[PDB]
Amino acid sequence: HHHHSSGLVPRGSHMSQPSILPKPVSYTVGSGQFVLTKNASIFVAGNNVGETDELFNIGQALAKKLNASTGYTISVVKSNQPTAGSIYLTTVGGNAALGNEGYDLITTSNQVTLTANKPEGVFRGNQTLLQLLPAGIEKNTVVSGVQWVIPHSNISDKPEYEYRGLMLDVARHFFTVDEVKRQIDLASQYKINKFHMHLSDDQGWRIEIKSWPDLIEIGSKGQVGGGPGGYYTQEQFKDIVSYAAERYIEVIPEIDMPGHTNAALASYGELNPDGKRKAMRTDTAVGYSTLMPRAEITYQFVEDVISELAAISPSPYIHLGGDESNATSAADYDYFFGRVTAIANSYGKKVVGWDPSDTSSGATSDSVLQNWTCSASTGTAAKAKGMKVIVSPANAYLDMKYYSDSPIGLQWRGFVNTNRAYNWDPTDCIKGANIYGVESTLWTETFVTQDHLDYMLYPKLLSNAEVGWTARGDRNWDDFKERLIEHTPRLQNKGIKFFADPIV
Ligand SMILES: CC(=O)N[C@H]1/C(=N/OC(=O)Nc2ccccc2)O[C@H](CO)[C@@H](O)[C@@H]1O
Repeated sequence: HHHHSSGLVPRGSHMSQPSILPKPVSYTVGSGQFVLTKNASIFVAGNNVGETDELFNIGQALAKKLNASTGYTISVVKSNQPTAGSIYLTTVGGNAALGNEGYDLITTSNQVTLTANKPEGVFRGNQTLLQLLPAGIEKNTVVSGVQWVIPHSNISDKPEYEYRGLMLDVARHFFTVDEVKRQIDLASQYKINKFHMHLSDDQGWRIEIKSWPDLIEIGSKGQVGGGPGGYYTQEQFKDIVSYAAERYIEVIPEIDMPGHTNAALASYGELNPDGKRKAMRTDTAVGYSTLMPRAEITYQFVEDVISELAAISPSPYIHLGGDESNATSAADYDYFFGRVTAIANSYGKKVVGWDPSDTSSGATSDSVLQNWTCSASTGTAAKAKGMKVIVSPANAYLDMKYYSDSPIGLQWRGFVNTNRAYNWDPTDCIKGANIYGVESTLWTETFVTQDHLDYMLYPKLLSNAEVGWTARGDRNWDDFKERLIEHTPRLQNKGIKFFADPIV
Protein backbone atom coordinates (compact mmCIF):
# COMPACT_ATOMS: atom_id res chain seq x y z
CA HIS A 1 0.00 0.00 0.00
CA HIS A 2 1.02 3.60 -0.84
CA HIS A 3 1.00 6.53 1.62
CA HIS A 4 1.82 10.27 1.61
CA SER A 5 1.98 13.47 3.67
CA SER A 6 0.22 16.75 2.72
CA GLY A 7 1.87 19.65 0.86
CA LEU A 8 0.48 23.14 0.12
CA VAL A 9 -2.57 23.22 -2.12
CA PRO A 10 -1.79 24.11 -5.74
CA ARG A 11 -3.18 27.55 -6.64
CA GLY A 12 -3.68 28.63 -3.01
CA SER A 13 -5.85 27.94 0.03
CA HIS A 14 -9.30 26.42 -0.43
CA MET A 15 -10.30 28.70 2.50
CA SER A 16 -27.95 19.18 3.19
CA GLN A 17 -24.25 19.87 4.05
CA PRO A 18 -23.63 19.72 7.83
CA SER A 19 -20.14 20.61 9.00
CA ILE A 20 -19.50 19.01 12.37
CA LEU A 21 -16.29 19.97 14.09
CA PRO A 22 -14.92 18.30 16.19
CA LYS A 23 -15.77 14.97 14.49
CA PRO A 24 -18.42 13.13 16.59
CA VAL A 25 -18.18 9.48 17.66
CA SER A 26 -20.82 8.55 15.02
CA TYR A 27 -22.86 10.30 12.41
CA THR A 28 -25.23 8.66 9.92
CA VAL A 29 -27.62 10.39 7.53
CA GLY A 30 -30.84 8.93 6.13
CA SER A 31 -33.50 10.05 3.70
CA GLY A 32 -35.70 13.09 4.40
CA GLN A 33 -35.16 16.38 6.24
CA PHE A 34 -36.43 18.51 9.11
CA VAL A 35 -37.40 22.10 8.29
CA LEU A 36 -36.96 24.85 10.86
CA THR A 37 -39.82 27.31 10.36
CA LYS A 38 -41.01 30.54 12.03
CA ASN A 39 -43.45 28.57 14.19
CA ALA A 40 -40.83 26.26 15.75
CA SER A 41 -40.53 26.09 19.54
CA ILE A 42 -37.83 24.51 21.72
CA PHE A 43 -39.22 22.01 24.24
CA VAL A 44 -37.20 21.11 27.35
CA ALA A 45 -37.67 18.22 29.82
CA GLY A 46 -35.38 17.10 32.60
CA ASN A 47 -35.72 14.45 35.30
CA ASN A 48 -37.03 16.92 37.88
CA VAL A 49 -38.12 20.54 37.96
CA GLY A 50 -34.64 21.90 38.84
CA GLU A 51 -33.07 20.10 35.88
CA THR A 52 -35.86 21.24 33.54
CA ASP A 53 -35.18 24.82 34.69
CA GLU A 54 -31.48 24.48 33.76
CA LEU A 55 -32.43 23.00 30.38
CA PHE A 56 -34.77 25.98 29.92
CA ASN A 57 -31.82 28.40 30.18
CA ILE A 58 -29.88 26.29 27.67
CA GLY A 59 -32.91 26.30 25.33
CA GLN A 60 -33.11 30.07 25.58
CA ALA A 61 -29.40 30.41 24.63
CA LEU A 62 -30.04 28.21 21.59
CA ALA A 63 -33.21 30.18 20.64
CA LYS A 64 -31.21 33.43 20.85
CA LYS A 65 -28.61 32.03 18.38
CA LEU A 66 -31.24 30.62 15.99
CA ASN A 67 -33.32 33.81 16.09
CA ALA A 68 -30.37 36.08 15.14
CA SER A 69 -29.85 34.45 11.72
CA THR A 70 -33.37 33.19 10.92
CA GLY A 71 -35.08 36.38 12.11
CA TYR A 72 -37.57 34.09 13.86
CA THR A 73 -38.74 34.41 17.45
CA ILE A 74 -38.44 30.80 18.63
CA SER A 75 -39.46 30.51 22.27
CA VAL A 76 -38.86 27.81 24.86
CA VAL A 77 -41.47 25.61 26.55
CA LYS A 78 -41.14 23.41 29.64
CA SER A 79 -42.92 20.29 28.34
CA ASN A 80 -42.12 16.72 27.35
CA GLN A 81 -44.76 16.75 24.59
CA PRO A 82 -43.01 18.41 21.64
CA THR A 83 -45.15 19.28 18.65
CA ALA A 84 -44.23 18.64 14.92
CA GLY A 85 -41.47 21.07 13.78
CA SER A 86 -40.08 21.26 17.35
CA ILE A 87 -36.58 21.00 18.71
CA TYR A 88 -36.63 18.84 21.88
CA LEU A 89 -33.87 18.89 24.52
CA THR A 90 -34.05 16.26 27.23
CA THR A 91 -31.98 14.50 29.88
CA VAL A 92 -34.64 11.80 30.49
CA GLY A 93 -33.11 8.39 29.62
CA GLY A 94 -29.63 9.62 28.69
CA ASN A 95 -27.11 6.91 27.78
CA ALA A 96 -24.78 6.79 30.84
CA ALA A 97 -21.94 5.43 28.71
CA LEU A 98 -21.73 8.86 27.06
CA GLY A 99 -20.80 10.62 30.34
CA ASN A 100 -21.51 14.19 31.51
CA GLU A 101 -20.67 15.84 28.13
CA GLY A 102 -22.10 13.17 25.80
CA TYR A 103 -25.37 13.19 23.89
CA ASP A 104 -27.48 11.49 21.22
CA LEU A 105 -28.89 13.82 18.61
CA ILE A 106 -31.53 12.38 16.34
CA THR A 107 -33.21 14.43 13.64
CA THR A 108 -36.38 13.15 12.03
CA SER A 109 -38.69 14.86 9.57
CA ASN A 110 -40.98 16.12 12.34
CA GLN A 111 -38.56 16.66 15.22
CA VAL A 112 -35.04 17.33 16.47
CA THR A 113 -34.36 15.40 19.67
CA LEU A 114 -31.22 15.81 21.72
CA THR A 115 -30.97 13.32 24.59
CA ALA A 116 -28.15 13.67 27.10
CA ASN A 117 -27.23 12.57 30.62
CA LYS A 118 -26.77 16.07 31.99
CA PRO A 119 -27.57 19.68 31.00
CA GLU A 120 -23.84 20.13 30.19
CA GLY A 121 -24.22 17.42 27.51
CA VAL A 122 -27.29 19.10 26.04
CA PHE A 123 -25.16 22.27 25.73
CA ARG A 124 -22.33 20.42 23.92
CA GLY A 125 -24.94 18.70 21.70
CA ASN A 126 -26.40 22.11 20.81
CA GLN A 127 -23.02 23.05 19.26
CA THR A 128 -23.41 20.08 16.91
CA LEU A 129 -27.05 21.05 16.19
CA LEU A 130 -25.89 24.50 15.01
CA GLN A 131 -23.48 22.73 12.65
CA LEU A 132 -26.22 20.51 11.16
CA LEU A 133 -28.21 23.56 10.00
CA PRO A 134 -27.11 25.30 6.78
CA ALA A 135 -24.19 27.67 6.68
CA GLY A 136 -25.87 31.01 7.26
CA ILE A 137 -27.30 29.88 10.61
CA GLU A 138 -24.19 31.25 12.38
CA LYS A 139 -24.70 34.75 11.07
CA ASN A 140 -25.35 37.45 13.65
CA THR A 141 -27.85 39.17 11.35
CA VAL A 142 -30.89 37.82 9.46
CA VAL A 143 -30.10 35.63 6.43
CA SER A 144 -32.68 35.47 3.64
CA GLY A 145 -33.02 32.96 0.80
CA VAL A 146 -31.80 29.95 2.77
CA GLN A 147 -34.19 27.15 3.65
CA TRP A 148 -33.38 26.15 7.23
CA VAL A 149 -33.15 22.38 6.83
CA ILE A 150 -31.48 19.55 8.73
CA PRO A 151 -30.94 16.15 7.10
CA HIS A 152 -32.53 13.15 8.78
CA SER A 153 -29.62 12.04 10.91
CA ASN A 154 -28.32 10.13 13.90
CA ILE A 155 -25.37 11.25 16.00
CA SER A 156 -23.93 9.79 19.20
CA ASP A 157 -21.00 11.63 20.80
CA LYS A 158 -18.75 12.05 23.86
CA PRO A 159 -15.29 13.53 24.41
CA GLU A 160 -12.01 11.60 24.43
CA TYR A 161 -10.48 13.99 27.01
CA GLU A 162 -12.12 15.74 29.98
CA TYR A 163 -10.01 18.93 29.78
CA ARG A 164 -10.11 20.79 26.45
CA GLY A 165 -8.97 24.32 27.02
CA LEU A 166 -7.81 27.66 25.70
CA MET A 167 -5.45 30.05 27.47
CA LEU A 168 -5.48 33.75 26.66
CA ASP A 169 -2.55 35.93 27.78
CA VAL A 170 -4.04 39.30 28.79
CA ALA A 171 -0.82 40.48 30.50
CA ARG A 172 1.35 41.00 27.40
CA HIS A 173 -1.44 42.85 25.64
CA PHE A 174 -4.73 43.59 27.33
CA PHE A 175 -8.09 42.62 25.85
CA THR A 176 -11.45 44.02 26.93
CA VAL A 177 -14.18 42.12 28.70
CA ASP A 178 -16.14 42.14 25.38
CA GLU A 179 -13.14 40.79 23.48
CA VAL A 180 -12.60 38.03 26.08
CA LYS A 181 -16.31 37.09 26.07
CA ARG A 182 -16.22 36.85 22.27
CA GLN A 183 -13.27 34.44 22.29
CA ILE A 184 -14.95 32.36 25.02
CA ASP A 185 -18.15 32.33 22.96
CA LEU A 186 -16.40 31.35 19.73
CA ALA A 187 -14.36 28.55 21.40
CA SER A 188 -17.50 27.13 23.07
CA GLN A 189 -18.96 26.43 19.61
CA TYR A 190 -16.12 23.94 19.06
CA LYS A 191 -16.68 22.24 22.47
CA ILE A 192 -13.76 23.88 24.24
CA ASN A 193 -14.80 23.55 27.90
CA LYS A 194 -11.98 25.32 29.83
CA PHE A 195 -10.68 28.89 29.69
CA HIS A 196 -7.34 29.66 31.37
CA MET A 197 -6.66 33.40 31.97
CA HIS A 198 -3.01 34.39 32.21
CA LEU A 199 -3.78 37.45 34.37
CA SER A 200 -0.28 38.61 35.31
CA ASP A 201 3.22 38.63 33.97
CA ASP A 202 6.27 40.89 33.69
CA GLN A 203 4.59 43.54 31.54
CA GLY A 204 1.27 43.86 33.35
CA TRP A 205 -1.04 42.91 36.19
CA ARG A 206 -4.74 42.57 35.14
CA ILE A 207 -6.82 41.73 38.22
CA GLU A 208 -8.02 44.12 40.92
CA ILE A 209 -6.64 43.13 44.36
CA LYS A 210 -8.29 45.40 46.92
CA SER A 211 -5.67 44.80 49.66
CA TRP A 212 -2.83 45.72 47.23
CA PRO A 213 -4.33 48.53 45.09
CA ASP A 214 -1.06 49.56 43.38
CA LEU A 215 -1.06 46.27 41.42
CA ILE A 216 -3.67 48.10 39.32
CA GLU A 217 -2.71 51.76 39.93
CA ILE A 218 0.86 51.07 38.80
CA GLY A 219 1.10 47.46 37.56
CA SER A 220 -1.80 47.58 35.05
CA LYS A 221 -0.73 50.81 33.32
CA GLY A 222 1.42 49.27 30.56
CA GLN A 223 1.89 46.26 28.30
CA VAL A 224 4.34 44.99 25.67
CA GLY A 225 5.38 47.89 23.41
CA GLY A 226 4.14 50.55 25.85
CA GLY A 227 0.37 50.90 25.16
CA PRO A 228 -1.94 51.98 28.03
CA GLY A 229 -2.67 48.44 29.28
CA GLY A 230 -5.86 47.88 31.28
CA TYR A 231 -7.34 45.60 33.92
CA TYR A 232 -10.44 43.75 35.14
CA THR A 233 -12.21 44.87 38.29
CA GLN A 234 -13.32 41.95 40.47
CA GLU A 235 -16.88 42.68 39.22
CA GLN A 236 -15.65 42.36 35.61
CA PHE A 237 -13.86 39.09 36.41
CA LYS A 238 -17.08 37.73 37.98
CA ASP A 239 -18.97 38.74 34.82
CA ILE A 240 -16.48 36.80 32.65
CA VAL A 241 -16.85 33.74 34.93
CA SER A 242 -20.65 34.02 34.73
CA TYR A 243 -20.59 34.32 30.90
CA ALA A 244 -18.32 31.24 30.72
CA ALA A 245 -20.57 29.32 33.14
CA GLU A 246 -23.50 29.74 30.71
CA ARG A 247 -21.36 27.77 28.25
CA TYR A 248 -20.31 25.17 30.83
CA ILE A 249 -16.78 26.57 30.63
CA GLU A 250 -14.64 26.51 33.73
CA VAL A 251 -12.45 29.60 34.16
CA ILE A 252 -9.05 28.95 35.71
CA PRO A 253 -7.26 32.17 36.71
CA GLU A 254 -3.44 32.25 36.69
CA ILE A 255 -1.23 34.40 38.88
CA ASP A 256 2.23 33.35 37.68
CA MET A 257 4.85 32.93 40.45
CA PRO A 258 7.65 33.07 41.58
CA GLY A 259 8.87 34.09 38.09
CA HIS A 260 7.13 36.30 35.52
CA THR A 261 6.38 38.72 38.35
CA ASN A 262 7.93 42.03 37.26
CA ALA A 263 4.55 43.87 37.21
CA ALA A 264 3.98 43.09 40.93
CA LEU A 265 7.66 44.00 41.62
CA ALA A 266 7.16 47.31 39.80
CA SER A 267 4.06 48.04 41.94
CA TYR A 268 5.44 47.35 45.42
CA GLY A 269 9.03 48.11 46.41
CA GLU A 270 8.73 45.94 49.54
CA LEU A 271 8.49 42.88 47.25
CA ASN A 272 12.13 43.56 46.21
CA PRO A 273 15.32 43.01 48.28
CA ASP A 274 16.35 46.67 47.98
CA GLY A 275 12.84 47.91 48.86
CA LYS A 276 12.53 49.89 45.60
CA ARG A 277 9.93 49.40 42.89
CA LYS A 278 11.24 47.85 39.68
CA ALA A 279 10.92 49.88 36.47
CA MET A 280 8.00 48.62 34.35
CA ARG A 281 9.05 46.35 31.46
CA THR A 282 7.56 46.65 27.92
CA ASP A 283 10.03 44.29 26.14
CA THR A 284 9.47 40.55 25.54
CA ALA A 285 12.33 38.93 27.54
CA VAL A 286 11.40 36.13 29.93
CA GLY A 287 13.02 34.42 32.93
CA TYR A 288 14.64 37.33 34.79
CA SER A 289 12.11 38.19 37.51
CA THR A 290 11.58 36.60 40.94
CA LEU A 291 9.65 37.09 44.16
CA MET A 292 11.80 36.89 47.33
CA PRO A 293 11.49 33.18 48.23
CA ARG A 294 12.65 33.56 51.84
CA ALA A 295 10.84 36.73 52.90
CA GLU A 296 7.55 36.42 54.77
CA ILE A 297 6.20 39.53 53.01
CA THR A 298 6.22 37.39 49.84
CA TYR A 299 3.89 34.83 51.39
CA GLN A 300 1.67 37.52 52.90
CA PHE A 301 1.32 39.06 49.41
CA VAL A 302 0.54 35.66 47.79
CA GLU A 303 -2.01 34.90 50.52
CA ASP A 304 -3.82 38.22 50.04
CA VAL A 305 -3.90 37.69 46.27
CA ILE A 306 -5.06 34.06 46.60
CA SER A 307 -7.67 34.98 49.22
CA GLU A 308 -9.29 37.66 47.02
CA LEU A 309 -9.07 35.59 43.83
CA ALA A 310 -10.51 32.49 45.56
CA ALA A 311 -13.47 34.62 46.78
CA ILE A 312 -14.46 35.48 43.20
CA SER A 313 -13.38 32.32 41.30
CA PRO A 314 -15.67 29.28 41.77
CA SER A 315 -13.33 26.89 39.88
CA PRO A 316 -11.77 24.38 42.32
CA TYR A 317 -8.44 25.18 40.59
CA ILE A 318 -6.08 28.12 40.71
CA HIS A 319 -3.08 28.24 38.36
CA LEU A 320 0.06 29.52 40.13
CA GLY A 321 2.34 29.37 37.07
CA GLY A 322 5.89 28.30 37.96
CA ASP A 323 7.51 28.58 34.52
CA GLU A 324 10.93 30.13 33.84
CA SER A 325 11.95 31.04 37.38
CA ASN A 326 15.52 31.44 36.10
CA ALA A 327 16.32 33.97 38.83
CA THR A 328 15.20 31.49 41.55
CA SER A 329 17.45 28.66 42.76
CA ALA A 330 16.18 25.06 42.49
CA ALA A 331 16.08 24.83 46.31
CA ASP A 332 14.15 28.12 46.68
CA TYR A 333 11.73 27.18 43.89
CA ASP A 334 11.00 23.85 45.53
CA TYR A 335 10.38 25.62 48.83
CA PHE A 336 8.41 28.51 47.32
CA PHE A 337 6.02 26.43 45.26
CA GLY A 338 5.31 24.15 48.21
CA ARG A 339 4.44 27.12 50.43
CA VAL A 340 2.10 28.71 47.94
CA THR A 341 0.44 25.33 47.28
CA ALA A 342 -0.31 25.11 51.05
CA ILE A 343 -1.77 28.66 50.95
CA ALA A 344 -3.97 27.82 47.93
CA ASN A 345 -5.15 24.58 49.57
CA SER A 346 -6.06 26.44 52.81
CA TYR A 347 -8.38 28.60 50.66
CA GLY A 348 -10.07 25.48 49.21
CA LYS A 349 -8.23 25.56 45.87
CA LYS A 350 -6.13 22.91 44.11
CA VAL A 351 -3.04 24.19 42.23
CA VAL A 352 -2.22 23.92 38.52
CA GLY A 353 1.38 24.81 37.55
CA TRP A 354 3.64 24.74 34.50
CA ASP A 355 6.51 22.25 34.56
CA PRO A 356 8.71 21.95 36.51
CA SER A 357 6.24 22.80 39.36
CA ASP A 358 5.28 19.10 39.83
CA THR A 359 8.78 18.51 41.23
CA SER A 360 8.00 20.69 44.28
CA SER A 361 8.10 18.54 47.42
CA GLY A 362 4.99 20.47 48.54
CA ALA A 363 2.86 19.33 45.59
CA THR A 364 0.04 16.87 46.33
CA SER A 365 -1.66 14.29 44.10
CA ASP A 366 -4.51 16.88 43.80
CA SER A 367 -2.09 19.30 42.11
CA VAL A 368 -2.14 19.37 38.28
CA LEU A 369 0.83 19.70 35.95
CA GLN A 370 0.56 21.73 32.76
CA ASN A 371 3.22 20.03 30.67
CA TRP A 372 4.47 22.52 28.07
CA THR A 373 8.06 21.22 27.73
CA CYS A 374 7.02 17.68 26.68
CA SER A 375 10.49 16.14 27.14
CA ALA A 376 11.18 12.52 28.22
CA SER A 377 11.86 13.68 31.80
CA THR A 378 9.05 16.22 32.12
CA GLY A 379 6.32 15.10 34.54
CA THR A 380 8.37 12.26 36.07
CA ALA A 381 7.37 13.80 39.41
CA ALA A 382 3.69 14.27 38.39
CA LYS A 383 3.50 10.64 37.24
CA ALA A 384 5.04 9.34 40.52
CA LYS A 385 2.65 11.43 42.62
CA GLY A 386 -0.48 10.49 40.62
CA MET A 387 -1.00 14.08 39.41
CA LYS A 388 -3.23 14.69 36.38
CA VAL A 389 -1.49 16.27 33.39
CA ILE A 390 -2.71 18.89 30.88
CA VAL A 391 -0.56 18.91 27.72
CA SER A 392 0.47 22.01 25.78
CA PRO A 393 3.11 20.81 23.27
CA ALA A 394 4.49 22.87 20.34
CA ASN A 395 1.40 21.79 18.37
CA ALA A 396 -0.80 23.62 20.99
CA TYR A 397 1.32 26.82 21.06
CA LEU A 398 -1.07 28.76 18.85
CA ASP A 399 1.01 31.96 19.11
CA MET A 400 3.54 30.27 16.79
CA LYS A 401 3.66 31.62 13.25
CA TYR A 402 1.83 29.47 10.69
CA TYR A 403 4.85 29.90 8.35
CA SER A 404 8.20 31.65 8.16
CA ASP A 405 6.47 34.65 6.60
CA SER A 406 3.54 35.08 9.08
CA PRO A 407 3.13 38.78 9.87
CA ILE A 408 2.49 38.04 13.58
CA GLY A 409 3.50 35.29 16.03
CA LEU A 410 6.65 33.82 17.58
CA GLN A 411 8.71 30.87 16.35
CA TRP A 412 10.71 29.48 19.26
CA ARG A 413 8.81 26.12 18.92
CA GLY A 414 9.03 26.21 15.11
CA PHE A 415 6.09 27.06 12.84
CA VAL A 416 2.67 25.59 13.62
CA ASN A 417 0.32 25.54 10.67
CA THR A 418 -3.21 24.04 10.63
CA ASN A 419 -1.82 20.59 9.76
CA ARG A 420 0.78 20.67 12.59
CA ALA A 421 -1.95 21.80 15.01
CA TYR A 422 -3.86 18.60 14.04
CA ASN A 423 -1.25 15.82 13.56
CA TRP A 424 -0.34 14.90 17.10
CA ASP A 425 -1.61 12.98 20.12
CA PRO A 426 -1.44 13.96 23.80
CA THR A 427 0.70 10.82 24.41
CA ASP A 428 3.38 12.34 22.10
CA CYS A 429 3.96 14.95 24.85
CA ILE A 430 4.06 12.55 27.84
CA LYS A 431 3.82 8.75 28.13
CA GLY A 432 2.65 6.83 31.18
CA ALA A 433 0.62 9.74 32.66
CA ASN A 434 -3.00 10.36 33.62
CA ILE A 435 -3.68 12.88 30.87
CA TYR A 436 -6.52 15.16 31.99
CA GLY A 437 -6.42 16.70 28.50
CA VAL A 438 -5.15 19.48 26.27
CA GLU A 439 -4.74 23.23 26.43
CA SER A 440 -4.13 25.58 23.51
CA THR A 441 -2.04 28.51 24.68
CA LEU A 442 -2.34 31.92 23.03
CA TRP A 443 0.49 34.07 24.31
CA THR A 444 0.20 37.71 23.23
CA GLU A 445 3.72 39.21 22.83
CA THR A 446 2.91 40.04 19.20
CA PHE A 447 -0.91 40.20 19.22
CA VAL A 448 -2.44 43.64 19.77
CA THR A 449 -5.90 43.53 18.15
CA GLN A 450 -8.92 41.26 18.05
CA ASP A 451 -8.15 40.54 14.37
CA HIS A 452 -4.69 39.21 15.50
CA LEU A 453 -6.34 36.76 17.95
CA ASP A 454 -8.80 35.60 15.28
CA TYR A 455 -6.03 35.10 12.72
CA MET A 456 -3.91 32.87 15.00
CA LEU A 457 -6.72 30.92 16.73
CA TYR A 458 -8.64 30.23 13.54
CA PRO A 459 -8.22 27.72 12.10
CA LYS A 460 -5.47 26.46 14.51
CA LEU A 461 -7.79 26.07 17.49
CA LEU A 462 -10.20 23.92 15.42
CA SER A 463 -7.34 21.43 14.98
CA ASN A 464 -6.51 21.40 18.71
CA ALA A 465 -10.24 21.13 19.61
CA GLU A 466 -10.55 17.92 17.54
CA VAL A 467 -7.39 16.41 19.13
CA GLY A 468 -9.10 17.02 22.50
CA TRP A 469 -12.56 15.74 21.56
CA THR A 470 -12.15 13.07 18.86
CA ALA A 471 -10.58 9.67 19.60
CA ARG A 472 -7.14 9.17 17.99
CA GLY A 473 -8.40 6.20 15.92
CA ASP A 474 -10.93 8.50 14.24
CA ARG A 475 -8.54 11.42 13.56
CA ASN A 476 -7.17 11.76 10.03
CA TRP A 477 -5.74 14.93 8.43
CA ASP A 478 -7.08 14.19 4.94
CA ASP A 479 -10.58 13.86 6.40
CA PHE A 480 -10.31 16.92 8.72
CA LYS A 481 -8.80 19.09 5.97
CA GLU A 482 -11.74 18.45 3.63
CA ARG A 483 -14.21 19.06 6.50
CA LEU A 484 -12.38 22.33 7.25
CA ILE A 485 -12.78 23.52 3.63
CA GLU A 486 -16.50 22.78 3.99
CA HIS A 487 -16.59 24.67 7.32
CA THR A 488 -14.98 27.85 5.91
CA PRO A 489 -18.17 29.82 5.14
CA ARG A 490 -19.22 29.25 8.75
CA LEU A 491 -16.05 31.00 10.01
CA GLN A 492 -16.76 33.88 7.58
CA ASN A 493 -20.40 34.06 8.82
CA LYS A 494 -19.28 34.32 12.46
CA GLY A 495 -17.12 37.36 11.61
CA ILE A 496 -13.91 35.47 12.44
CA LYS A 497 -10.88 37.09 10.79
CA PHE A 498 -9.20 33.68 10.26
CA PHE A 499 -6.06 32.90 8.29
CA ALA A 500 -6.78 31.21 4.95
CA ASP A 501 -4.09 28.57 5.43
CA PRO A 502 -2.63 27.34 2.08
CA ILE A 503 -2.23 23.81 3.51
CA VAL A 504 -6.03 23.54 3.62
C1 LIG B 1 5.11 28.40 29.76
C2 LIG B 1 5.53 29.37 28.69
O1 LIG B 1 5.20 29.23 27.52
N1 LIG B 1 6.29 30.37 29.15
C3 LIG B 1 6.77 31.46 28.29
C4 LIG B 1 7.42 31.10 27.07
N2 LIG B 1 8.49 30.31 26.96
O2 LIG B 1 9.50 30.95 26.15
C5 LIG B 1 10.57 30.42 25.54
O3 LIG B 1 11.26 29.65 26.23
N3 LIG B 1 11.04 31.03 24.42
C6 LIG B 1 12.26 30.81 23.91
C7 LIG B 1 12.98 29.64 24.24
C8 LIG B 1 14.22 29.36 23.65
C9 LIG B 1 14.71 30.25 22.68
C10 LIG B 1 13.99 31.40 22.31
C11 LIG B 1 12.76 31.67 22.91
O4 LIG B 1 6.79 31.09 25.84
C12 LIG B 1 5.65 32.00 25.67
C13 LIG B 1 5.60 32.54 24.24
O5 LIG B 1 5.41 31.41 23.39
C14 LIG B 1 5.75 33.14 26.67
O6 LIG B 1 4.68 34.09 26.45
C15 LIG B 1 5.63 32.52 28.07
O7 LIG B 1 5.65 33.54 29.08
